[PDB]
Amino acid sequence: RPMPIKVENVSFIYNEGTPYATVALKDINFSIDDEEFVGIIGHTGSGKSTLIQQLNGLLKPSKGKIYINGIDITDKKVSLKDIRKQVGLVFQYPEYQLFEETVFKDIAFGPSNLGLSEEEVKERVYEAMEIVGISKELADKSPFELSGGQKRRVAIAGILAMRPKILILDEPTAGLDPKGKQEILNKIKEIHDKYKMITILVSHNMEDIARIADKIIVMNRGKIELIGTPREVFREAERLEKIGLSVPQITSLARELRKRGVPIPPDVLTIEEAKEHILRYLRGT
Amino acid sequence: MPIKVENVSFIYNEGTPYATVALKDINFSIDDEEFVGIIGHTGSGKSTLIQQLNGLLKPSKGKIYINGIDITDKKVSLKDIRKQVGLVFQYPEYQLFEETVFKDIAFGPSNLGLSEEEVKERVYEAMEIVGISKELADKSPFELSGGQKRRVAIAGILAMRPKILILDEPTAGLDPKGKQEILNKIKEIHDKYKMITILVSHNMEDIARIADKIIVMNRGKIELIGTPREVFREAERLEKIGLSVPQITSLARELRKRGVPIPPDVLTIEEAKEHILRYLRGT
Ligand SMILES: CCCCCCCCCCCCO[C@@H]1O[C@H](CO)[C@@H](O[C@H]2O[C@H](CO)[C@@H](O)[C@H](O)[C@H]2O)[C@H](O)[C@H]1O
Ligand SMILES: CCCCCCCCCCCCO[C@@H]1O[C@H](CO)[C@@H](O[C@H]2O[C@H](CO)[C@@H](O)[C@H](O)[C@H]2O)[C@H](O)[C@H]1O
Repeated sequence: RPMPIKVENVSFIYNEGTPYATVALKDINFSIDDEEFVGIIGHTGSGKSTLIQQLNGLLKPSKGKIYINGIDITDKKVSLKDIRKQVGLVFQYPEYQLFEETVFKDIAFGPSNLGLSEEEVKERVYEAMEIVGISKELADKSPFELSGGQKRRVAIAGILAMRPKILILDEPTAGLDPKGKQEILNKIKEIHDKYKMITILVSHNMEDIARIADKIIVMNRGKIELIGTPREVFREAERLEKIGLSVPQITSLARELRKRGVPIPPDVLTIEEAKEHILRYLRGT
Repeated sequence: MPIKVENVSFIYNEGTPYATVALKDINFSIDDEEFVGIIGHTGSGKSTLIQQLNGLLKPSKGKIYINGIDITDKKVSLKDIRKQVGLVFQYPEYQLFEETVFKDIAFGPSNLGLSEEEVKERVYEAMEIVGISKELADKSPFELSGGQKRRVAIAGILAMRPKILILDEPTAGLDPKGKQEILNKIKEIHDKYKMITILVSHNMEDIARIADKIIVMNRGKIELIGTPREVFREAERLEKIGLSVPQITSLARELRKRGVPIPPDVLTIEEAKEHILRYLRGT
């Protein structure tokens, strides 16, 4: 240690002033360890977006502290550049933030604003391009002549070009076809394992979250409702249902078979796991 | 037959050396009261197709009959078409809005001339259907939540009382309860008003539960047409063309391969539960 992420008693209120003041986060505590894949789920207006903005410094806590790899990022001594070297944040439909004249220039934007020599930038740009799987020959193309998917690659390379070891993605499969969805999730997981990252994935898709995550943070009206492994979390089917969420289809089935007598775990997370339990139970009867 | 599409093609930049065929020889029909799902990979021509159906695009070739009327004839206006077909685009809340909720919902029916006493009825009926309080009528749309804005946008379309309703990915961006709620209301309005509804979606699980018929697109062609069972039995083909089957269908498939008497085209957890319990009570 230090644990790479610790959020210590954080609250946030928009416009703390002020008759516009509106509480969005209340007493948030958690920590995330090395190499953990984390899922954040919760209803619309539960605070997920506000939270992830605390982690990369777009918002400062109204109370409490956030330590990234042992650095209190809430201290005035720590800039929004220092933070970008540790934490990258990919918003939804990040392709709509492409701005620059060429792919190379768009990817370079961040690291050039970070300072960094031209040699540094150029190596980071090409390293990023390779990681997200876009040919080096696209470097001199206009972003606005690329695929939807290609654009989304370029937007994400811009963030990775800063080599953060914490990567936050807000609904990265949004708008994609079903093959697109698996491809981005596979590539996220592959980059996670390869570079020993923390990855934080915010999503309304319970099925994806359940397959990919080591740990899930469940938000509810600005609070942490629950933290646990996907099994632990999706065992609370009745509670999730009441706070705007859901369980994966396959988990609901396991649940429904249990109610009627079948000795299947109620926290089966994947088709493969369900298959294996159901067949094993049949072989045993 | 309320919808008949005959030999339709469409070309982007028809000019022009940048010309691109997006739709090629489309043929199908949709019967009274059918809930139809349209699925297909990104760029397979789904959006282009639906815009043919409400006249926002005209076919390069071929014809489209709505309630017997060739809407591709120059004699048929956009207004005529908007009385029969409503089209709800993705994230319809990011459209601009009029000054108040009432005015925004009233826009379409007021453009229809139409007794303003009857505009008011259409507005308040539409508000009830999409679940927004009558007390929001005077509010400016910017004071509403994203979900509320989406309700208002949809009420504007329903206030026209179309009998064909087309929705492009209506659950987009919503939380899981949101997603179930919009799909329940869509189905409820469908059954109640005897509509045709057309839902374009990348979510195979939703499309499977709700549709009577599915149109599967692939590189600008119809690849297949059939019931959800018929379509999702073609698992290997769907995989090849950018799509997928519902999780529960995959499971059923995988259990059938290993000896379980479960149909490979189970579409819902409920069906899968019944089949599995039957095999246990059966031996
Ligand atoms: C064809 C018919 C047309 C139907 C149109 C209906 C569209 C339905 C849109 C539902 C929008 C999202 O649906 C709902 O949104 C509200 C916020 O606005 C969410 O959020 C709500 O959370 C809780 C419930 O968990 C509320 O007490 C809280 O004030 C609010 O945050 C719900 O958790 C979400 O499920
Ligand atoms: C952490 C880094 C992550 C970066 C990488 C993340 C993005 C990975 C997924 C990119 C999205 C792929 O998304 C999409 O998938 C479908 C599969 O049907 C492709 O496939 C289809 O599209 C085109 C239409 O123009 C057809 O000509 C093509 O034959 C067909 O296969 C789409 O062109 C692609 O845009």
